[PDB]
Amino acid sequence: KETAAAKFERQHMDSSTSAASSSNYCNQMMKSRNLTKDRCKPVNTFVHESLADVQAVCSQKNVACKNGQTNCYQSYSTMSITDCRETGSSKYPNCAYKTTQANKHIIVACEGNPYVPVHFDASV
Ligand SMILES: [Cl-]
Ligand SMILES: [Cl-]
Ligand SMILES: [Cl-]
Ligand SMILES: [Cl-]
Ligand SMILES: [Cs+]
Repeated sequence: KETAAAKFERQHMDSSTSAASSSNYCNQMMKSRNLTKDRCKPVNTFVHESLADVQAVCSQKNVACKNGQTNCYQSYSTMSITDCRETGSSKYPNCAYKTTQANKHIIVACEGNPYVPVHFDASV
């Protein structure tokens, strides 16, 4: 039901903050974005740039996706991101995440018309 583009936005965009606040940032965002609803999503990255800047990566450097697809694009500059990863002691429904703030290039897979990000492949 949710489109691939809308799901990308819900799971990865956080333009309201320039960077991960506290160490509690991942526990509040994984929950508020309904990512701990049926289970604990194990890993997830949030991008703290405007939607328009993330969408423009689809016109940047074309690289291979980890899965071998060729519709991946690496951003030219680094972006503010937050990595959210379940801790060894996380157990649904008590999901617990480690927040790691970093500044790096993002690699996204793009598709459709308009050609927008539909999958977060990795950061470098
Ligand atoms: Cl959409
Ligand atoms: Cl939702
Ligand atoms: Cl991710
Ligand atoms: Cl994804
Ligand atoms: Cs930037």
